[PDB]
Parts: sequence; C-alpha cells; structure tokens
Amino acid sequence: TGFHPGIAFTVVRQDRFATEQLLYAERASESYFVGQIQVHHHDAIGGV
Amino acid sequence: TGFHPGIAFTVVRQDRFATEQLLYAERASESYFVGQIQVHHHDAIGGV
Repeated sequence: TGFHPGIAFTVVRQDRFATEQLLYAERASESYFVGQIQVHHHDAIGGV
Repeated sequence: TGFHPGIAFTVVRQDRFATEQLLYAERASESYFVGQIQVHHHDAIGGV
C-alpha cells in the first residue's frame, strides 16, 4: 500500500569490469629450465 | 549329578602337523634338454 514502517534499509551490490593491465619486470627475475619430450601412442576417436 | 547310566562311549579325534621327506636322487637320471630361449615383445601402454 505504501505505508512506510519504522525500519530503514541499506543495500549492497557487486559488479565487475574487464580492465587492461600493465606489467613491469626486472632483468634477472626468473631462472628457467626446459626438459625433453616424450611420445604417447593411444587409440584416438578414429585413429591414433 | 554324576549318574552313570547303562551306556559307554568312544571318542574320535583328528590332528594335523607338518613333516619332512628326505628323498634320494640315484644319479644317471632324466636328461632335461634345454635351448632356444625366445623373447616376445608387444606394446601395451606407454612403452614396451
């Protein structure tokens, strides 16, 4: 009906936005070790 | 009560235990030919 009772409210809402970021890195920041490769045969959907 | 009626009984029991054999050979016996070891490879998964 529109009769305002003796009570108040506070609302909360959460949104999200896609943004563009920016990265900076030093010279000697990470050490990288790469390995070797291994093959695996397996029955595929039609072949291997 | 401990009364002994007109009846007698006989009891049977059964037991089991392990024993050795101590066989003898009497050489100049089975020839036991041998030879031609065969290797048979077949891929199952991952490797051979």
